[PDB]
Amino acid sequence: LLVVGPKFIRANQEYTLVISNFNSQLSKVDLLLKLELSVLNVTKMVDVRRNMNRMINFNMPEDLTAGNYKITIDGQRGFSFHKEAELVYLSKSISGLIQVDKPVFKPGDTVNFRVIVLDTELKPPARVKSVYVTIRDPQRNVIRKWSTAKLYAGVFESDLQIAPTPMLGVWNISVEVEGEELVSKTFEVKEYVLSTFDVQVMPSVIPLEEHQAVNLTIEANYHFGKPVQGVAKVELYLDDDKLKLKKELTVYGKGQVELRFDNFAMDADQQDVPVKVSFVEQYTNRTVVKQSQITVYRYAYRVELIKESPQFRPGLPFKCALQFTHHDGTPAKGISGKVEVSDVRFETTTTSDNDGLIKLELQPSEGTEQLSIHFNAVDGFFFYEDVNKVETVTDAYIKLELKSPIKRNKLMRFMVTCTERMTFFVYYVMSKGNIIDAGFMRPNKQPKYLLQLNATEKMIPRAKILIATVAGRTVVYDFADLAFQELRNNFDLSIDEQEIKPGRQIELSMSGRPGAYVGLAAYDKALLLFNKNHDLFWEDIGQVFDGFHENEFDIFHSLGLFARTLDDILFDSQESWLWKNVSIGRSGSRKLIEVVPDTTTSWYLTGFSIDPVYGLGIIKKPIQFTTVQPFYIVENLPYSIKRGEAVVLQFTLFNNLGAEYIADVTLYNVANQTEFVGRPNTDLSYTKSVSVPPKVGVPISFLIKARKLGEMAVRVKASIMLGHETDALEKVIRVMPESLVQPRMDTRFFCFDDHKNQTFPINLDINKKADSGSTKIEFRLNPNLLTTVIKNLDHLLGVPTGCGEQNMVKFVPNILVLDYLHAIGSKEQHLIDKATNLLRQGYQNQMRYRQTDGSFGLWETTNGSVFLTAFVGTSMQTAVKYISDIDAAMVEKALDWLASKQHFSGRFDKAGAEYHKEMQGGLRNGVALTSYVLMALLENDIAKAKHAEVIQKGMTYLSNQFGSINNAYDLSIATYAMMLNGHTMKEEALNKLIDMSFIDADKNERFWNTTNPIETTAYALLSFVMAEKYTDGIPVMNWLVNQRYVTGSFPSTQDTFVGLKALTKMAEKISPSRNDYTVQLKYKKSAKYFKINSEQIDVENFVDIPEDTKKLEINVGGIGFGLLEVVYQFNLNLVNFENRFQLDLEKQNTGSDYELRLKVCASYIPQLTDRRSNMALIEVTLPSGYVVDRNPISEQTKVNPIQKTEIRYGGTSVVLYYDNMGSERNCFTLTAYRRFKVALKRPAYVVVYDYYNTNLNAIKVYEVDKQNLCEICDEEDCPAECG
Ligand SMILES: *[C@@H]1O[C@H](CO)[C@@H](O[C@@H]2O[C@H](CO)[C@@H](O)[C@H](O)[C@H]2NC(C)=O)[C@H](O)[C@H]1NC(C)=O
Ligand SMILES: *[C@@H]1O[C@H](CO)[C@@H](O)[C@H](O)[C@H]1NC(C)=O
Ligand SMILES: *[C@@H]1O[C@H](CO)[C@@H](O)[C@H](O)[C@H]1NC(C)=O
Ligand SMILES: *[C@@H]1O[C@H](CO)[C@@H](O)[C@H](O)[C@H]1NC(C)=O
Ligand code: NA
Ligand code: NA
Ligand code: NA
Repeated sequence: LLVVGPKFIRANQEYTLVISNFNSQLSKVDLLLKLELSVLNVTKMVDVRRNMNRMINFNMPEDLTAGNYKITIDGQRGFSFHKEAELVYLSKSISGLIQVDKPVFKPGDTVNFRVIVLDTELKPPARVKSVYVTIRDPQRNVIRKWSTAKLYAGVFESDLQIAPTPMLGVWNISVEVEGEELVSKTFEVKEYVLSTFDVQVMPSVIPLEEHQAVNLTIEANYHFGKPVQGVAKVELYLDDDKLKLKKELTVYGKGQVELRFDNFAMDADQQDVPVKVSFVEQYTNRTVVKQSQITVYRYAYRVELIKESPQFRPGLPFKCALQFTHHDGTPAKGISGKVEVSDVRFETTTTSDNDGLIKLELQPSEGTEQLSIHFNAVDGFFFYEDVNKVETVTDAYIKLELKSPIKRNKLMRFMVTCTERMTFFVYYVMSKGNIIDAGFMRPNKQPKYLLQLNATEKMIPRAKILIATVAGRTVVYDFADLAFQELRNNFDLSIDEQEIKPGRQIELSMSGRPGAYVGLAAYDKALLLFNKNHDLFWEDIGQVFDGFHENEFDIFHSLGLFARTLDDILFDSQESWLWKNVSIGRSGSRKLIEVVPDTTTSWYLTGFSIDPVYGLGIIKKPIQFTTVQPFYIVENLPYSIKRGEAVVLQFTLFNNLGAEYIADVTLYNVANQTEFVGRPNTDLSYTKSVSVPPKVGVPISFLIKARKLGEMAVRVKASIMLGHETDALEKVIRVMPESLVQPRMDTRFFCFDDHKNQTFPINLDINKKADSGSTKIEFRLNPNLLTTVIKNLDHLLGVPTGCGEQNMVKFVPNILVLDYLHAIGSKEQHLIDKATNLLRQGYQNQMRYRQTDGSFGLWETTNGSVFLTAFVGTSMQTAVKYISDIDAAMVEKALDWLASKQHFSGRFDKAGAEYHKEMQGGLRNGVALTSYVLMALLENDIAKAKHAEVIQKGMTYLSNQFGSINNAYDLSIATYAMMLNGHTMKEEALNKLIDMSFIDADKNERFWNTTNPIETTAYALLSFVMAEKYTDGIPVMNWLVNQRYVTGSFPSTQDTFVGLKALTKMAEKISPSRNDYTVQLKYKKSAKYFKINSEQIDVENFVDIPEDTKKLEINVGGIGFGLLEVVYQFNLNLVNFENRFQLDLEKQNTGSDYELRLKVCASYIPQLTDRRSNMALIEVTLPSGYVVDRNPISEQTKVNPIQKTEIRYGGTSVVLYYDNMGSERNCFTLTAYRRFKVALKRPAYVVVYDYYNTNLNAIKVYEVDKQNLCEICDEEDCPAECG
């Protein structure tokens, strides 16, 4: 008995079981058919006659939920039979696919993805108009939602920008239909900081015994792609002889090495020789070891026998071919020899054809027992394989062959061929996972049978057909697709039959259905290599085109069904390129034309098509080709250097042509930036030549000095055959001063209602110590507080910001900008877009600090902070105005956490580490923090409404504490909260705050002198604004405006958030409707003129560079608002200093000139009640040419752990973060390597400072063993004073 039914069950589809009775004992067989959570309970007493099959239909009830489903077939009466099958229920009629342009992404880049939705017919579902797609990070935060993502021909396409500092790990693209997951796909985001490199070792030509040698390509690269320089020790082991061949060579990224054998004579046609390569990186001595087995071959080709079927049929023709291939898998053409099969007296002397085949049609007589296929070539090569005859028990097969094409209402014709003379065989045809038709066929003891079937409409547009019989005591089958070509998407993609060449263009040719959507994608196998262990898109898409998917291929599994039979019967057995979508257009074809990227790599090109009617069309296999750059140059530069330092700029050349060529490398002196040591400053370029053999990196370098601070352009051109082949690069080195220059900005504003003339004099000479070189100074006119801010929105501070609080510079300022230019109703679209986009990036970024709590902490993982949770939570709520990507539930969770932290009395205490003493401290009854939390909730209407209880209790607390609030910081916040709340005590609170204010009468300044004067003065200004005290507010603004950092922000984080809010609020209310003024800048002997006449000025520069002068005169005349700024760029000497910190450095003895181990110890100097600092950072600066490795920090003290290590400026600077410091000694050791040759180097330094009060800091200088200029140069450019 043979029982075949579908394996998958649906809500309405008729389930058709087929039972075939080929048993010749009885005349009929009787069967019980149980089909059974307890939702289905259908049974049928069924009769099946001999030499026939029955088809039993089952109506599936509409209300079928998920559960456990079974089918049971029991032989009733005098016939034992028990068979059983698991039946998988399917909820949906549709299937989903996600295509991602890359498997791994880096911090910078964009994820592009497409969501494919096809129904059972493999076409866009008519019902499904849109989908729900959500992307979340490695910790499941929702970063991007598309609630209603429209399908266009079944496809939805979109992208996500990855943040500069994103969550590393596995991200999830999730697709949902009607609130149920249809498809999920992951992708990785990884860091390039994998400074470890990988070594490749492969033969450069395939080794033949006759060569008596092995030629090897050794290749060493970092993951990003840059070549590594080192020394490679190559060993090759001959163990039969106890031999060991050794060679060493310097490898500049890529090298060749020939190892010569002695009397090498293999016992077989093949021998594996083990090779070991130790690659020692240049200065670091980082060693990577790579091993492989290298096969030496006697012949340049191999033969295998490819047979039409594993065994032959005694009287019938037998088709096979001798397949010749080279040892790289490619066809080997023109290989000649003599084939002979003596059993049949067959013989032919011929050569392998263009496909590498020698085709054979042999003819065994029934007599013939086996076929001995001999091949002998004059080179001594021989190949023999025996073919045996078919043995019914193990060898029997049945095959299916389509004899006519397949059309709508026509007969389909098949030749069924079996090894056995058939008394029966069975067919089944299934479409959309159900058996549509089946038959019991009775050949009259015949090996061949012409099967004919009418194509029915339920078979349209795609069906398949299974045939099966019993031979011996095993079930043999075959199958075929039934693809109706007239109803198909006949999609095809092809590439022009030529060498595809980097930089040049190529033409893509494609054909299909006129309307059809086409999705294209190309991946380099380098990106596929590292992670092919996960699910490829092309395998997914190609599978769905066919059927279903460990162990071995089960045809029934894949066809969507199960088989069962008698117990004793067996069954037989680095940017994305060509991410384009297009349409096929009028003629049924399109030709897309594209530029091939300038890179050496191998491509995997893919294309699919979906037609709204004809559905899914796919290409057979992916298109493959390689692009090989003839010639290129790779740079290897330090991130930064300093003026006066002699630096070697090292490059490496690569030649991929067939011969050795002299390369000419030119380094340019761009805008007087570059001195070439040993030649005049007037020279604009320097050219050196070097020979470059094929496939061997050769180094080239230039000894230079930098003339100018800033960005040095590194402009190089290289060529080989009189310029028939060139490469160029445009790169950057940062030239820096000795001391981290600390810019001062003096600013004065004017706000003219009526036509006014005013003359502002400015003295400059408060600007020198012992050495200042020559401080450089610039005047700036700005129409708005936000012009420089908006300009600098991504880089507002000159201080690191890697902590939860600090990280809000990438978020809050964007809100300030947006909600200011909304209040003024600005139409400057570019500006709004910019702040909007960065706000989005900032959300992604802030999420790093969300805790399991639902709270926000100072570090990626730490106890939540009530300050931070109030700060972030409310700030995000505000941000819902401008971006839709904010997770509301996530915000609610944060604010609930915050609300639960409140005390019965209404008071808030700190939680987690104390990084900001003045805010978090509980030395003044918790007024600051309580006031802040209330303030933050008060600023947002939605939060106000949803946490009325917290505000009420909070305001009661303040009301109780008011008489004791003696600290201007606390009072300024409490007052502002009261103003927002309209608390009866607001007028009283503000009067008190005013009473504590200070004055500078000479400058018309009002401010508050606390240890954080910017914050408290800013909070006071908000209250002034809220109380409409505009005239008394200008002296306050006068002061604040003048504490601003060069970018328009304030030098620090909270200073910036409160400060800009306050300035911006005050600005909106005091500045005229229109700006119409003239500014005359008079200095020494000159006069510069500026005119501002628009109000919608904002993206406007009015920079100017005063020279080394003493005085300055600014005459303003007209109407409007403006900022008059002077910027100083001091160049103070680099000197040891300490104020309230102790910092000691010591260099440890490494025993290598190329390694620096710097021991750092810092501690705070406690005084009176001030025992610990705020959050403290250490920055370590390196000498020019040094780089830190992967984990540069060791021997950390444990008392007070480093909470964060950040490596920046190409491993040139290391920032370490602490919650705070006291008198404990916080030490660590930093390891760095000398990576670049630099002479006459300037000293480096280490800093420690209190983040929220940078006046408290220490700085210590250090020097590394000074390299000599005479060691640094190559003999050509070594100057006069050397030798
Ligand atoms: C690439 O596919 C996109 C859809 O992902 C096509 O853009 C759509 O074009 C149709 C025109 O019928 C509009 O109704 C949609 O609004 C467009 N969608 C979006 C979001 O752009 C686009 O035409 C395709 N590209 C080409 C040139 O063939
Ligand atoms: C991706 O999303 C779905 C549902 O959210 C889930 O099945 C799957 O586990 C997720 N993948 C990962 C890596 O968490
Ligand atoms: C092995 O390398 C050397 C140096 O390139 C070359 O001359 C020799 O021909 C190579 N062997 C083969 C068989 O290519
Ligand atoms: C690496 O080895 C070289 C050569 O032996 C030596 O000069 C150098 O000191 C070593 N570097 C380190 C980091 O130990
Ligand atoms: Na806190
Ligand atoms: Na001042
Ligand atoms: Na030096």
